[PDB]
Amino acid sequence: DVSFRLSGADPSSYGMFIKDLRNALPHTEKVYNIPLLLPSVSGAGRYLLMHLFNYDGNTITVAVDVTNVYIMGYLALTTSYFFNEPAADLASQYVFRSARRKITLPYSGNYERLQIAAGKPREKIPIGLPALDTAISTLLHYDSTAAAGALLVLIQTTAEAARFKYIEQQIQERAYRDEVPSSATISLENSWSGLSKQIQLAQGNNGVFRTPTVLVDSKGNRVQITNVTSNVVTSNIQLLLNTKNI
Ligand SMILES: C[n+]1cn([C@@H]2O[C@H](COP(=O)(O)OP(=O)(O)OP(=O)(O)O)[C@@H](O)[C@H]2O)c2nc(N)[nH]c(=O)c21
Ligand SMILES: *[C@@H]1O[C@H](CO)[C@@H](O[C@@H]2O[C@H](CO)[C@@H](O)[C@H](O)[C@H]2NC(C)=O)[C@H](O)[C@H]1NC(C)=O
Repeated sequence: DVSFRLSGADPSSYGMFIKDLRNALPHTEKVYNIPLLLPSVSGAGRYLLMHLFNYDGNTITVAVDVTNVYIMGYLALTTSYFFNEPAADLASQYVFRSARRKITLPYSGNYERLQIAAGKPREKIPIGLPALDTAISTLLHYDSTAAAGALLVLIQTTAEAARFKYIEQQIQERAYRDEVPSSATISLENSWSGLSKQIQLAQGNNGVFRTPTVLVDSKGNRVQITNVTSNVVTSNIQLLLNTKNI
């Protein structure tokens, strides 16, 4: 398991958490020096449990699929909650078995669905460590509307930070003050699958992407990523989604 405590949290302890999260995702191979998540994992080993504690020390446990860093559901006291998708219902067979009741959320785990349920795109939703404390608090008591926004915060401050060093740094900058994600943050989130696939297809194309990936950079400018010498590949991305799962 991995854990993160918002009480006493600073850029450094958040960093350790993101490192611990990445370290808990298995790989047998690295591709252009980037860990390649597994094609699949059988049984309960498929799910990582993240123990998150808010400022007051209350806690939720979040179930994460180690092949794709997708959050499947979470446990709040004696109730488990799962996204309304076959993958999460499959996860429910393995995690939080001991919960008193299991609630299926009235949405699946994707950004579009969650933004509809929350009432705002994530461009407008502040993220940061304080926002993560708010999200943990919100998830402790069922409210499907509030939970959508909380889960949008949670996914970004965990899974997305694990996937991109830039995103991890963005959250570290927001350790004491939330701010809506940069356009580069949104762009990277949106391109993870695409990037993961082009990096793998470059393996036998001399490091050249079969298809250029369009991104917004740190200055908020639109750049074209065409090969593995790009800083997005050499410095930023930390985990690759396996092409088997694309
Ligand atoms: C398809 N899918 C993706 N995710 C993750 O939840 C977030 C919202 O899901 P998404 O499908 O909107 O992701 P996105 O468009 O960013 O696609 P990607 O670049 O290929 O990852 C994603 O960004 C992933 O973090 C998903 N999470 C869950 N729980 N279930 C899913 O079916 C699922
Ligand atoms: C490989 O990617 C690099 C970028 O990392 C490309 O070089 C960039 O492209 C043009 C000049 O050709 C400039 O706009 C950028 O400043 C360049 N970046 C750097 C870091 O030099 C390069 O063209 C790509 N190679 C191929 C074959 O597509």
